[PDB]
Amino acid sequence: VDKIPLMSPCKMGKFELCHRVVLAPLTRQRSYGYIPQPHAILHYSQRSTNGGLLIGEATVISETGIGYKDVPGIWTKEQVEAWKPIVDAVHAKGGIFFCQIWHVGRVSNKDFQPNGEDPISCTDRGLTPQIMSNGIDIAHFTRPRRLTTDEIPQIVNEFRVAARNAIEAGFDGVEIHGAHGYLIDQFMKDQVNDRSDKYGGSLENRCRFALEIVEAVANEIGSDRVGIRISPFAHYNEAGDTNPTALGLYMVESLNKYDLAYCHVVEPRTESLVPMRKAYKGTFIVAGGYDREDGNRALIEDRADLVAYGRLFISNPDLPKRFELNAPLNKYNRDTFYTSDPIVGYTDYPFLE
Ligand SMILES: Cc1cc2nc3c(=O)[nH]c(=O)nc-3n(C[C@H](O)[C@H](O)[C@H](O)COP(=O)(O)O)c2cc1C
Repeated sequence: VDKIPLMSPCKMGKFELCHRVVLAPLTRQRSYGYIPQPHAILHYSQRSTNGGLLIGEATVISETGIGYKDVPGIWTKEQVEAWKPIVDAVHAKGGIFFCQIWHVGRVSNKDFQPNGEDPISCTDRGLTPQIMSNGIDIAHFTRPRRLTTDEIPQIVNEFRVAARNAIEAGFDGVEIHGAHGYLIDQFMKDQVNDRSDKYGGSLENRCRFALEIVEAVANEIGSDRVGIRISPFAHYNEAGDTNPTALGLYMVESLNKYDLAYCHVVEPRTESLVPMRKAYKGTFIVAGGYDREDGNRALIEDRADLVAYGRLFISNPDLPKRFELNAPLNKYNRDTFYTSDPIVGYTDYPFLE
């Protein structure tokens, strides 16, 4: 089989990656009681490769960052200890593991919050109800409390502490979750951020929160161990922007000075990531609808340095290998993306026969 660009080694920060197929972050809702579980050791281990980059599922930085059931956290000593074994399994196969640190912001309900308090956000406007992945149940959200100006630095601090805890659990680095309408994207998107203080009113102001987090995290553990994910063109969670391309350009240009390990950008569903890749001086990871053919073509056209896969990695533990041999791929079952079984639809997808 002819060699392909996707299998090419890549240097990223202090890391020497052996190939460019990246495991995208994937919330699977199987971390009972918000504590990483033993079955995660196997899941991540099955997808680990020597020098392959793995980005773990969104991980909550504090009690207020919960907007879903059984997603892992990393704010307690119990959670930190539960992560170590998982981090160890990935390391045992030569993998590079980044922990994605996350806060849902207004995408939550008072029932998920400490003492039944209201979710927090850049605004005080709640989300409209959405149909849950099972097509039957409906998710309802609580109108958030608008964070005050002086409270914001305390939230930036939670990302900082989470990043430190991630390092303590053995993670190679952390990915700041700045996408999909969650807390950070809420501050960035003008359809959401109607603040009238220094954290709103302009492109620069809307991005302040995101960049303040980058700085605190980078300072806490070193920029070469930090990455960030953004989705300028995504509208998920009523978080669109009137000028996506400019929003995106602004972020990658601002991110250059931090010398991060990488910038992970989600493809638009005329919108393009070409200008962003051109503006960003570091490692560029793209994601969103890629297959073997598109992945190689993105590298050939020099649109990215790394290509992250979500859905195909869910159903193909050995995706990098399958791509390399140009082998057939298991289909993925969305019906078990978010179910809670320790094995079904989680660790029971087959390796190349
Ligand atoms: C089941 C599932 C869980 C996801 N969980 C996360 C997450 O925790 N954090 C995140 O930033 N993106 C998350 N995503 C978005 C994916 O990382 C990825 O960007 C998206 O699936 C586009 O990729 P694809 O076409 O290769 O699947 C998730 C997607 C799916 C389908």
